[PDB]
Amino acid sequence: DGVGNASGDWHCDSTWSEGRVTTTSTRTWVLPTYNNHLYLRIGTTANSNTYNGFSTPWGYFDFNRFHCHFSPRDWQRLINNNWGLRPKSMRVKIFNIQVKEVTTSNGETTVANNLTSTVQIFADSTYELPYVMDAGQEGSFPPFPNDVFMVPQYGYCGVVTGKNQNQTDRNAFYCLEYFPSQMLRTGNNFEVSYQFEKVPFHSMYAHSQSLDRMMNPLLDQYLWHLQSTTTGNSLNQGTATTTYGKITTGDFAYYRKNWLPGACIKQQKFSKNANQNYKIPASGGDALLKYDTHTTLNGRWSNMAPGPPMATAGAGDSDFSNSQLIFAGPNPSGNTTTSSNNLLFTSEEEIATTNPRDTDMFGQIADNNQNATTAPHIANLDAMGIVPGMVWQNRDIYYQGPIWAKVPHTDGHFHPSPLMGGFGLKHPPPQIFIKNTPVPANPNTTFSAARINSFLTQYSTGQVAVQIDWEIQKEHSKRWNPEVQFTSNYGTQNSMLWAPDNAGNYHELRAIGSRFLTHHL
Amino acid sequence: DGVGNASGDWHCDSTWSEGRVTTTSTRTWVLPTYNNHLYLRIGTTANSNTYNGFSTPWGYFDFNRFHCHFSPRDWQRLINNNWGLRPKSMRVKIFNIQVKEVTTSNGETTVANNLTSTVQIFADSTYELPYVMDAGQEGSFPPFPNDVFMVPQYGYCGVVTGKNQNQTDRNAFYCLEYFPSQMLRTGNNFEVSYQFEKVPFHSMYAHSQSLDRMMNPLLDQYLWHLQSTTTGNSLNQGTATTTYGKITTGDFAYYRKNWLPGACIKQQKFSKNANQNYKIPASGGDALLKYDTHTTLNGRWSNMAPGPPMATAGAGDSDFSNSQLIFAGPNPSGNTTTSSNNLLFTSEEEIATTNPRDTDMFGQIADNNQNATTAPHIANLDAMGIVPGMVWQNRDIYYQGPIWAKVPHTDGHFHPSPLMGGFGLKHPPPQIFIKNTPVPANPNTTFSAARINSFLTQYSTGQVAVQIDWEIQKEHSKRWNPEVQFTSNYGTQNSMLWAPDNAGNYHELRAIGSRFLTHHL
Amino acid sequence: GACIKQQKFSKNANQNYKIPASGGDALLKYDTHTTLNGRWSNMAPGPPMATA
Amino acid sequence: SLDRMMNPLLDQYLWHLQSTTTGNSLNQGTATTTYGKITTGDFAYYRKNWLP
Amino acid sequence: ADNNQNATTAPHIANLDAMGIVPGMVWQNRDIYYQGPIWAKVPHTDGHFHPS
Amino acid sequence: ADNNQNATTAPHIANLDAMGIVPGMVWQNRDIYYQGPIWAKVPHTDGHFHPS
Amino acid sequence: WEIQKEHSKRWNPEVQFTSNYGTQNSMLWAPDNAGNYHELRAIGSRFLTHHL
Amino acid sequence: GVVTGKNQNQTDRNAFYCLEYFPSQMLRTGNNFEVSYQFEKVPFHSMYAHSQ
Repeated sequence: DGVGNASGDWHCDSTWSEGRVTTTSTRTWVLPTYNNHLYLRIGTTANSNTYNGFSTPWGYFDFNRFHCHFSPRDWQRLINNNWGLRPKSMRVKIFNIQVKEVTTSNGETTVANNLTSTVQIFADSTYELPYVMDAGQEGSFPPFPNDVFMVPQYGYCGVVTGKNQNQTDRNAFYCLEYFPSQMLRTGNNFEVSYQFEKVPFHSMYAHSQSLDRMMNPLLDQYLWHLQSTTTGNSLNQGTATTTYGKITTGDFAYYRKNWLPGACIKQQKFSKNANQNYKIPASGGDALLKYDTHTTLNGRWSNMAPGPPMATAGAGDSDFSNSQLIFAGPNPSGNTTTSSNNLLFTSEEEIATTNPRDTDMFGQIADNNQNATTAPHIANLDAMGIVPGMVWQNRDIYYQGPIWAKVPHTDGHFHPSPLMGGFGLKHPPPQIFIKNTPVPANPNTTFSAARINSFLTQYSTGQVAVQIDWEIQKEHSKRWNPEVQFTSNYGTQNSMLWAPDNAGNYHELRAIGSRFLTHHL
Repeated sequence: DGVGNASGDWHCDSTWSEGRVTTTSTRTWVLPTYNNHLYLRIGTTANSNTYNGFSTPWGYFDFNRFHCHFSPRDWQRLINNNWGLRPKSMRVKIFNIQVKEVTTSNGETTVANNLTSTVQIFADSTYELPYVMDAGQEGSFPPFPNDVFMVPQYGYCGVVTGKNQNQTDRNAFYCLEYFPSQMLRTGNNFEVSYQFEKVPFHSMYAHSQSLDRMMNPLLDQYLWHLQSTTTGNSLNQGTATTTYGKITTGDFAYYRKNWLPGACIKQQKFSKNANQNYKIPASGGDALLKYDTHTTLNGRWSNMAPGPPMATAGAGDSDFSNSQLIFAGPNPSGNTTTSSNNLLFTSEEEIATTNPRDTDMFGQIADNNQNATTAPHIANLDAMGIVPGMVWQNRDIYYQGPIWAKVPHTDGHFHPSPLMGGFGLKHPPPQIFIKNTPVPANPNTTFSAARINSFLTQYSTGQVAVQIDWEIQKEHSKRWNPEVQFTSNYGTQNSMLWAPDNAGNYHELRAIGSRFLTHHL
Repeated sequence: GACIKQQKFSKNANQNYKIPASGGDALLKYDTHTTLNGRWSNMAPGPPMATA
Repeated sequence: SLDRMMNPLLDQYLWHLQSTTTGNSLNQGTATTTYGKITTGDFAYYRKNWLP
Repeated sequence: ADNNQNATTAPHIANLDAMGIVPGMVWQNRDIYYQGPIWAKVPHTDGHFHPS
Repeated sequence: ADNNQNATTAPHIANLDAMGIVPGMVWQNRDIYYQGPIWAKVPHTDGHFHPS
Repeated sequence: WEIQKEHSKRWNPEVQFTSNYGTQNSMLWAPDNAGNYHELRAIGSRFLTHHL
Repeated sequence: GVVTGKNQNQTDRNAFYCLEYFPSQMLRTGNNFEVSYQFEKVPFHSMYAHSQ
């Protein structure tokens, strides 16, 4: 419409109904000019870290993280009362757009409105561009609604061939100006809608049974087993006798079972105490990248973090592995710290019921055939892939964690649940790209065929609103005794948690999982 | 609509009809940026003065005071002609909104219009936020229609636990961006309507009878009483005789009565003459807070001011108590004065008919059982709560006084009439919040996930209009002789009262109650 | 329920202390009374209470 | 809290007697009636609509 | 009980001679008499409590 | 404050141990407990106050 | 039973009634070794908060 | 229920189940009980051995 009419309103809510919750988030954004209106190819040849790609002039909106859409109170209502969650529909608006001229004259900068400038926006619905939004990276909305955020710069990668960055004929370039975009002046606004595909509910419960205890404790099995090959308590001694017995109540380690625990790949275990670790450098041939479990893709090492879902240490335990996601509090300065008290540790220990431990093993296998002259021998199974009859539990979603990931486009995949948590989606929520339209500066009055390198310095601000419809399963359980609940236990504090501080800073001092309520196997 | 079209008009009126008066007030406001767009938690640990809470970036409109809605002539028409008053409906408009850029270059500031900036507005109709508007505080509209006022900054408190400010798990934080707001550019306007719940009329009359004189002076009672236990005029002397008599006309202190005066809690009495007071310091262990009647809430002292409704001294009397509200004239400088001539004293003395005096007592009680060997003894009743059969009169409303208060949300309450005067309301007129939308400054051209700390300096101005429908009860009394009226008695003046002065200042030099007309019990 | 104590008198003259009808010691003083604008009023009957 | 229901950022327009004397001590100093506006930060002195 | 007792402080009690109404009280009105008044006019006032 | 101070009379305060309800009070009821009673019968009486 | 759901706009998390009991030889709120059912805590109803 | 480590002690995640907390039919000698069920679609078991 006009320059003096607002093209949208501020909406932040959570609306709760039966089997349904709708969240709406509104933020203020600022968009700079990226790469001085240029596409730049980027890439470094650095062993395993070798990459190549392009940084675009464009930018994109990332809401992918849960604390974007929920207050800490709403996250509490969700995880205390409900067994399951999943997204249903989505709507995004971009409005109240303001383009700013910035001028420097005497050495000090002034800002004015440019009323005739445009900003370009398009959503990629058909996924024709590389999808970077699921990578677990910064640029998501700030969790606190009053904070203003910079729109992140868009860029992508391409095939790395070996450890060298040089491109081959299979590398692709993508110009985003080669897409239809809407162009918006201050009166214009943008809107797009999306439908989530049907996906299994996330499990917001922990199991109240163990996979190996699923039996009736009062009863014997009708199955029989070999109890011993000899009399007495000692190995390689006594009389050789095959002793069979009915499998009685009270020895439940010997019970025949229908199901097996899930897959495992062992992780290296580290201590939060510096004195209990061996001394492993960050770089060199002995670098810690070497001694963590890694995968090799085309000759390059990649840390297997988090990896397949596995039980891990408690968040307050001394030991930890790469199977645990780590978040930071405010206290660190400069992206490095020597103290674990400044970090937020994630624990999967809830799934220790159905899942093998991350740092222990799947089990121990008998690797020979014993006989009268051959003693039995066992080896550890450190990594055991999936076998018929296994059941397992996924990693938990976190309030600081990602909501979804895009299932890679491949003909094979197995159990397409993202390993950092959340909802695997063949077609995920689309990326919405935004750039400032270049405004040339004062040109030469004689013609040149050279491209224009000279531009007015500009940036834009505006409002973005995301609405997500969530489907929730309420807990119907018949458990008699009270559940674990997520509560505020923090006690007496100089400054409230989950609130702004003395100086106006909003920090998240805890990591909150979704698993409080329980369910039986 | 547009930038060149006004979105509202100036309306200031009082419209008088039968049983009805409608007031309309229009003011010009200015809204700054508060806390540099931040939420700040605030709190000091100071014994009884310990508090905690948050100051918001937002602001809110307060019309709660009577001189906002009435001219001194309209207040006169009301209180001379009418026995009763109460609000009925309300409508608020906010319009003609102007956002200003302010720039500093050479050391001197310039102001320009920013046509694309917005201001955010919402009314909290469902009372989900702490209601601060009834607290008897500054930020109400100026009584004089030509004056421009700053919009007050919004903030709230929370539970104080003991005398320490530290928060517990019961303290709540409130983000106002977590509410749906309308966003307004210069062409946009805002409107909201409200209905008052049914409330008893305020009594604009004083009683022309005394609670203890309600009898017929010409007649005896048929009741009998014990006149004396002895002959003669002296205590503990004479012959012991039980003497009974009919209760005759002319002794009206002995008459049996159906009703009792209201409740009392004694106040300390102070003199406006410095030499007639004992010397009581402002601070220390002997501080005046100690020797005023106070209440203890969770260990903290609070002055009981005004307290329950009680008769008090005349506004021109030497003595005064905390039961009297005090207003200031212009003369004081620096929020302190040693002279009472600069203040406006409020008097409740009209209610001395039905109410016990604030500084005297409810009465005197017989605290023993006398007998031949035991002399009778009496004690003062300083504080007597309500007993069946009491009747009382509320504190009066003042032209400088608050119109309403929000009845606290609690399961018990008794006679929910605000103690500073006015209309107790379960659902009061809503708070209407307003803030300037942050406009980021020139950002960095490389991405950072840090929040934006850099902002264009802005403020907004505009117009606000409040319309209240009032219901009034006209006086029908059969009194033969003339009433007391509120009049201009001021005599010959160098400068008119209730008018601007030589230099253009508008001051209120008197405090005007509502009680002039009389009514019989 | 609520209470405000009353002075108790005997119908037997010898069991009462000697209280005159008038004066500064007058019986109006030693009965429970209320003060309204400085005046004493006997609190008779007063709030409902069990009695003899 | 019932006694904190106010806005912590704002003063009342009400005035009160702060002290009857100069100095920090009882029964000492010069006898002076000192009045002041009731400022933000002393919330024990605020006039209130409700009682516990 | 008007104090707080402790190992060094003996407990002390005072009489409640006049106690106003508190939440949870129940009471009975005075009786009507054959020689007594039938009605009274409730005073015209904005407050009153249990207008019997 | 149980007296009236003056130049020759120091101020004096007493404790209010029992204070009945006065106009303008607000209060909160006792909480219900999982081991606690659900209801009570309001006594049959002509007066009662806040029958919780 | 009729229940009112909490609609509050509080940003930060509430206090909740939870099982905090930790590691136990015998579960609380469950029968014991010998078949006895005991209640080892007293549970009020007040966890959630509301502003005045 | 969940075994935590090699120790039997329960944690807060252990659940108790009272079966009297379910609706039951009660039967005297003349009464009888009946219930029906539908299997979900499942692959046939293979009752053959492979000849290749």
